[PDB]
Amino acid sequence: RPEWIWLALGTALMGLGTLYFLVKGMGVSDPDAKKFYAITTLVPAIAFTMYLSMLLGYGLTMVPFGGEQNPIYWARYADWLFTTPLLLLDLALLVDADQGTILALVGADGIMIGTGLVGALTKVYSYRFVWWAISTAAMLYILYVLFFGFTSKAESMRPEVASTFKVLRNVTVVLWSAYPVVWLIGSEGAGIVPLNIETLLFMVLDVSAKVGFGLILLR
Amino acid sequence: RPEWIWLALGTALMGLGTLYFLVKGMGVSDPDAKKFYAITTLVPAIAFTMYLSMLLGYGLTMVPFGGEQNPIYWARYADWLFTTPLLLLDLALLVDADQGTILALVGADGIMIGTGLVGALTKVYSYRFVWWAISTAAMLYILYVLFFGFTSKAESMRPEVASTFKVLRNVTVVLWSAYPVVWLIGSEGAGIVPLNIETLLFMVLDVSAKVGFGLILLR
Amino acid sequence: RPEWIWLALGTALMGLGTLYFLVKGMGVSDPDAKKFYAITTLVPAIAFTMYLSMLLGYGLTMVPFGGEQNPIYWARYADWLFTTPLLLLDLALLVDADQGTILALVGADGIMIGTGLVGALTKVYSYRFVWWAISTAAMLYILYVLFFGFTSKAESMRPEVASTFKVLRNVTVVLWSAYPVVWLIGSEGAGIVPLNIETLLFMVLDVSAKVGFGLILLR
Ligand SMILES: *C/C=C(C)/C=C/C=C(C)/C=C/C1=C(C)CCCC1(C)C
Ligand SMILES: *C/C=C(C)/C=C/C=C(C)/C=C/C1=C(C)CCCC1(C)C
Ligand SMILES: *C/C=C(C)/C=C/C=C(C)/C=C/C1=C(C)CCCC1(C)C
Repeated sequence: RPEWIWLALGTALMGLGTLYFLVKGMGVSDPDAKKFYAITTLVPAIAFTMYLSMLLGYGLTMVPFGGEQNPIYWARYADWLFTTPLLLLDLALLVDADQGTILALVGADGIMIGTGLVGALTKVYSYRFVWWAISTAAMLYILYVLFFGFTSKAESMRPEVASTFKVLRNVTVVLWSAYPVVWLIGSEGAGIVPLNIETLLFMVLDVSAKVGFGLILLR
Repeated sequence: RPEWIWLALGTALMGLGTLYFLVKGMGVSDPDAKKFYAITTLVPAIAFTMYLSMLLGYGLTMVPFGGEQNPIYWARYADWLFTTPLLLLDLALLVDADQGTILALVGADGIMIGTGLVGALTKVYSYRFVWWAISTAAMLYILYVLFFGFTSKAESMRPEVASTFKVLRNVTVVLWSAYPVVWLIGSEGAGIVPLNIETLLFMVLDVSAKVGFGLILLR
Repeated sequence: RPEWIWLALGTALMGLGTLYFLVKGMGVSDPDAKKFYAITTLVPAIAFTMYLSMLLGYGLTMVPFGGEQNPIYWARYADWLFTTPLLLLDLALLVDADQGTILALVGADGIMIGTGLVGALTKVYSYRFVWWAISTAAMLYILYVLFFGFTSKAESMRPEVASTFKVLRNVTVVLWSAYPVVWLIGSEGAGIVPLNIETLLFMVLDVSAKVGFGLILLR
């Protein structure tokens, strides 16, 4: 009930970029710029639908025993699994990396949100902190590859595509370090900050994580 | 009950192309012709399994309140999400387009059938006309890109791959304009033409949409 | 109950390769070797999570009528659909095949485990031997393409990438011929060898199928 404003405002903050970024897109100047744009207009568009999902009844599938109390949203992972892989596909093409590190990067995140989604889904004889750990170890892996493999290739004769990528790394690193700590303290972990606050918190991270990320890759 | 003949005949009309098109395929003459064939044999093959799904009990997940009355098929979107993206992958390679417009084209349809599937699934505090609209806006987008972006590239020194693509555009445009209007009048919208007729209608569009489409890309 | 040891040991036998193979990976010597490694570390990693899924309560969705007796695991197909396509992506890049035969190969397996998963899921007016057949016909197809299309390209001026691929074909062919016969005799077919034995059987095939497969592609 008290998450509605964060739900609808979340859709409103995404129902802006999909509108703004769609106008600049489709402008055939460079074939490479086309793929870069495409994605950073599809990303806030998939989450927009998803937030409108949480707004209009959707998102439910329980955590440790549902029906009795604990309310949860599955619609969230339904988009993080369909947002994180493409957002890295925009930062892997910038770094002009080989299909090798890109592949692991999809299978890495796939498992990261797969394992998290499962973690949230009921608690069938398993501890939900088990999966939270597997998904965290899955995330650190990316941070390793991000500030190690990408950096050892970040330059490309162009100071921009190398320093305007550093600002991306700052955005992303602080951004993603966030999600995990937001889990085991209320939403789907402990039970300190219930559902209400968790819903705003998660959305702040999201609007900044996509439109803000895209609001970098436009400059 | 009265959809069985349209179900089984639908499987019969697909259980023909998968058989015909499989014989001509695997003929290594051109590496490019190989990828073109592959898909237009996998498409009527995925729907064939799906139709046999609707025939043999599958397809259920409710619309506005199930269990009481309104019978629906989820197996349908389970294939449209797995047919439309590849069928455009055959018309995007013909146009020899960049990975840019191809990508948006997958994420565009993904959301088109994702949003439609959801629209059909129950009606949890949300209007099923909301998603029908989001999926329609998702479809017009493709029609824009199809008869704008593809045309402004349709030629390629080969009159065939440019005019035998125009006949594809006619097939596709009239074809897809169909689905949407078929929704809000009975099947999962209003309630004029119930389930019976809707089942034939949908299949006519399908046999023509795939085998007929493939029966173009063979000539 | 009696499958626990096979479940946990299965996770233990995969919770070894993901550890071993991760140490050798990320070693940038060749851009081509990078993609080859990536996958054969992600494969036993996805199944590892899945086995830990079967271990910790997950895997349930019934076969012919559930809730009354027949216990099943859906977590299995949840990984075979996410293991078989990538494992062939490692043997299709070795053979340096065109995007044509690779594509059919993904859509072929997709339907193979899709059709099998469905086969296992309840038995809604349909015979579970119907899908078992569709999934078998889907598998023979690959064996045709594997020991026909790949062989008629296996050489590449390098005796290794052509003979150390033959040993892969032996591993794979005997390996995959296995799964199908393991189905209609107990697990989800007849009812001779119940759940207990089926759980070991399936795991023997798995540890050998991935780590052992990977333990080839490392040499
Ligand atoms: C737009 C949304 C994006 C980019 C979401 C990204 C999400 C993450 C970095 C999530 C990470 C998680 C964990 C490390 C463990 C617990 C589960 C998650 C999903 C919160
Ligand atoms: C073989 C099946 C194919 C190519 C199916 C294509 C489907 C569409 C063009 C569907 C469009 C829809 C809408 C615009 C809104 C309502 C939901 C759909 C799925 C009927
Ligand atoms: C690591 C797991 C792998 C590589 C699994 C491969 C699985 C198969 C070859 C499965 C085949 C099946 C059939 C032919 C019919 C019945 C259903 C299956 C899934 C057992």
